[PDB]
Amino acid sequence: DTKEQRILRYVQQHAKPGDPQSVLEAIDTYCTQKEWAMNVGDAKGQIMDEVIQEHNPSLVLELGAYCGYSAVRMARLLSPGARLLTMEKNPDYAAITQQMLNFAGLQDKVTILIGASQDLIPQLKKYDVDTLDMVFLDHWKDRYLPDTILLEECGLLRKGTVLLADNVIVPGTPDFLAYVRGSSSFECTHYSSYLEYMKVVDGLEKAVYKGPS
Ligand SMILES: [Cl-]
Ligand SMILES: [Cl-]
Ligand code: NA
Repeated sequence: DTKEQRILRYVQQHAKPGDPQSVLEAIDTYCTQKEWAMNVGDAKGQIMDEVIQEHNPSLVLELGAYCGYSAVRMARLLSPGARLLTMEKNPDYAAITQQMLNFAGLQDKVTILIGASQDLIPQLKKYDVDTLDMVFLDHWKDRYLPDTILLEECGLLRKGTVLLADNVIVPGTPDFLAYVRGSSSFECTHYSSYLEYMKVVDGLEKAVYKGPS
């Protein structure tokens, strides 16, 4: 059985149905235990929460999902009428994410889109998306830059749209950080989470779009 299947089984066995906090804790506990991800709730979850609270988005796009942790984390904060779109190419991960949201009682806040972002971002207009208020870029860091370009080119960003990208500790290729920092179209903030230690545990980049030039 896959890691993601085992994460779901553990939630099913230990978390309280319809309780997002219990789901998040159960995922966090099991992953920290297995040394798969260290205290995601403190390293990335709190930054996710504060960005969402700071900008109060009505429409969020999540690019990338694995076991549904991030989708639950975000959907649990959205106000009535606010919605999360979660786009993921791998149907197994999308299926776990769906079941995790069902278990948490958050399925009515989320639309899961299964497919490649190159195919689906240009079709977001068909989901009644004019522009996005926030984008969370997760897991597949080599997609961050090309996905950002596609969002720009499809007119899905407006002045004030917030991009938040996870796991940007080291430069990679394609280099998302160099693009958003270099461009005068994005105002950027870097977050480094150390937890109680001296070494970075997770790094995130917030890039706020200044509007089309
Ligand atoms: Cl905040
Ligand atoms: Cl996830
Ligand atoms: Na910039």
